[PDB]
Amino acid sequence: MNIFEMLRIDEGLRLKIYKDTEGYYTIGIGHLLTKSPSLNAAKSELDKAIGRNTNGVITKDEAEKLFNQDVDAAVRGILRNAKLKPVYDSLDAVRRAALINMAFQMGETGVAGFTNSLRMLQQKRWDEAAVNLAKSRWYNQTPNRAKRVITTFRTGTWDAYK
Ligand SMILES: [Cl-]
Ligand SMILES: [Cl-]
Repeated sequence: MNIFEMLRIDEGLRLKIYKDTEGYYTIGIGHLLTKSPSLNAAKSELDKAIGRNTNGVITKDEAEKLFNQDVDAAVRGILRNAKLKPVYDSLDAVRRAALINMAFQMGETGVAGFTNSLRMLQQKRWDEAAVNLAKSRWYNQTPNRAKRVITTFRTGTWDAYK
C-alpha cells in the first residue's frame, strides 16, 4: 500500500464529469473541476486541464495524469505550509500518507484548520487525536472515509485499507 493506492480507493475512478459528495463537478480520481453550478463552466475547466476538447470524457491515462499532478501538489502544499510542515516532518511514513489524504480531499487550508488535532498528532497522542479528528463536519459528512483515515493515524498501519 501507498498514497496512490490509498487515495484511489477513497476517491474511485470516473471517466465522465460527475458530482462529488458536496455536489461539485469533478472527474477522474477526485479531481475537482469547479465549485460553479455550471456544467459548461466545468467542461471548460476540464478542457483547459487536459489541453484538448474533451466533451466531458477523458481516458484512463488522462485521469492518471491529473492524479499524479494532484498528489504532487498536495504534498507540496503541506511542505509549504508553516502549520503543516512540522506535523508532516514528525510523522512516520504511514501516517504521512493519512495527512496527504486529508490535504487532497479538503485542501491545505481545510487541513490547517484542525489545529488541535494537528498538535496531538505532533505530540504522538494517537488516541486523543483520533477522538478530536472525529468531532468535525468532515467525519459527519463522509464518515466511512474519515474512519479509514483516522484509523490510519491511530494505528500507523494500513489495516483500514486491507
Ligand atoms: Cl489542473
Ligand atoms: Cl464516506
